[PDB]
Amino acid sequence: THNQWNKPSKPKTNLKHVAGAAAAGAVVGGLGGYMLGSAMSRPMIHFGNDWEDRYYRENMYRYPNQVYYRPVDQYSNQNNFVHDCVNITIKQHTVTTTTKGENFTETDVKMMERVVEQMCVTQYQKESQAYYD
Amino acid sequence: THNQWNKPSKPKTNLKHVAGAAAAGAVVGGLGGYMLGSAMSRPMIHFGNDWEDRYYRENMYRYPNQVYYRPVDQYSNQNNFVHDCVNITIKQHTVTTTTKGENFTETDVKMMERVVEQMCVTQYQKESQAYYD
Amino acid sequence: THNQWNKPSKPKTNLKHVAGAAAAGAVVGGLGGYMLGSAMSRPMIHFGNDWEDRYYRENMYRYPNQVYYRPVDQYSNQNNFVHDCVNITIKQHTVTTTTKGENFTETDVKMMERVVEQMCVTQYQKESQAYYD
Amino acid sequence: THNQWNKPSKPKTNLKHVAGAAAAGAVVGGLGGYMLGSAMSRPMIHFGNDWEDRYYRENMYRYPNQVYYRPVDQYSNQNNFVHDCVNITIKQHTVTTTTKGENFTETDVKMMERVVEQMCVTQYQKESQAYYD
Amino acid sequence: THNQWNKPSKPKTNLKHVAGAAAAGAVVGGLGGYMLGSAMSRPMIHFGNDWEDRYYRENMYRYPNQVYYRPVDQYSNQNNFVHDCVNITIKQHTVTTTTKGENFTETDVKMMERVVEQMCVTQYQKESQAYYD
Repeated sequence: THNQWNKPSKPKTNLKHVAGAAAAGAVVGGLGGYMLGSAMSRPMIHFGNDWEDRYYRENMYRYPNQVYYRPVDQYSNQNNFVHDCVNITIKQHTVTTTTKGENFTETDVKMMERVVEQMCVTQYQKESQAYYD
Repeated sequence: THNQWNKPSKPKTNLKHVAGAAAAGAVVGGLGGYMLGSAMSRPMIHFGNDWEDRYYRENMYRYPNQVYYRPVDQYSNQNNFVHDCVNITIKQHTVTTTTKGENFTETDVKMMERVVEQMCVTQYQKESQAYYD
Repeated sequence: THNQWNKPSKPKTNLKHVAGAAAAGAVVGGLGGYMLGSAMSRPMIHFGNDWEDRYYRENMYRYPNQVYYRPVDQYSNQNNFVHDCVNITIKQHTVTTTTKGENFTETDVKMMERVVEQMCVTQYQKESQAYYD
Repeated sequence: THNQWNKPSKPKTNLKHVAGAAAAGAVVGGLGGYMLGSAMSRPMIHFGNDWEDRYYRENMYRYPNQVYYRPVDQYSNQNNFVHDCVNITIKQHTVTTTTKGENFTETDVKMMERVVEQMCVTQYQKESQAYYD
Repeated sequence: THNQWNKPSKPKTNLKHVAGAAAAGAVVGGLGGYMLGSAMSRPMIHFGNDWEDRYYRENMYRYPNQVYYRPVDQYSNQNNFVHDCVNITIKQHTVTTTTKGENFTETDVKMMERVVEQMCVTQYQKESQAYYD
């Protein structure tokens, strides 16, 4: 005689990133093995009734994380790498100028004058030489 | 005699990224193995009644993550890489200018003058030489 | 005698990205293996009654993630890569200018003057030489 | 004697991306293996009654993710890559100018003057040389 | 004696992208294997009663994801690639100009003057040379 009663009430299970081998990153450079590994986990969750007898569940399991990293020649030369710019502003708030007078002679008013040339990146590669064999 | 009763009430199961080997990233450079791994997990979830006997579930499992990384020649030369620009603004809020007078002589008013030349990227590659064999 | 009762109530199962090997990324560069892996997972979910006997479920499973990365020659030279621009604005809000007078002589008013030349990308490739064998 | 009762109530199952090997990404560069993997998962979901006996379900399964990456020669030279532009605006809101007077002589008013030359991309490839064998 | 009762109530099953190997992406460059993998999954869903005995379901399954990537020669030279433009506007809202007077002499009013030359793409390929063997 075997009786199994299962009455869960509002089982709320949330799983965002369980065993996902996800590579979410910016690679601006290079010559690099990114996320060479895998995901071989067993996030077991048990909540109900169980009953087992005279069995053979698992045996001779083999999960070797064998990584062979043998880069022979790798060259990264004369490189200019820039990743991010964030919130680069130039503000002139409430710029008030009053030039009053009588029988005067205004000559030159330049409220701005070449205030900025470059803001984020001015990457230059001038007369750069590289030799190999 | 075997009896199995199963009465779940509102089982809310949410699964966003369980075992998805997802490569979601920007690769501005190169010569790099991106997301070479896989996903071989077993996110087991059990909530109901179970009953087993005299069985042979699993055996001789083999999950070796064997990665062979052998890049022979890799060259990244004379490179200018830029990834992101975010919120690059130049603001002139409430610019008030009053030029009053009587029998005067205004000559030159330049409220702006070549304020910016470049903002994000001015990538130049001038007279760059590379030699190989 | 075997009895199995199954009365689930409002089973809400949501699955967005379970085991999908999805490559969702921007590759502006190159010469890189993107998302070389696969998805071989078993996200098992059990909620009902189970009953098994004298069986042979799985055996001799082989899931080796064997990745062979052997790039012989890879060249990335004289490259100018730019990925993103976001919200690049130049604003002139509430620009008020009053030029009053009597028997005066206005000569030159230039409220703008070549304020910007380039904004996002000015990628130049001038007199760049590359030699190979 | 075997009895199986199955009375689910409002089973709402939602599945957006289960095991779809979907490559959804922009490849502006090149010479790169994009989404070389597959999808061979078993997202098993069980909710009803089960009853099995004296069977042979699975055996001798072989799911090796064997990827052979052997690019011999790959060249990416003298390249100018740009991906995205977003919300590039130049605004002049509420530009009010009053030029009053009596017996005056206005000469030149230029409220705009070549404010921008290029906005997103000015990709130039001038006198670029490449030699191979 | 075998009895099977099946009375589901409002089974709402939604499946958007289950196991579809769909390649939905823009390839502006080239020389790249896009979505070389397949979809060989088994998203099994069970909700009804089951009863089996003395069977042989599956055996000797072989699902190797064997990908052979052997590009011999690949050249991408002197390329200018641009992907997207989004919301590139130039606005002049509420531009009010009052030029009043008595016995005056207006000479030149140019409310606009060659404000923009190019907006999105000015891809130039001038005097670019390439040699091969």
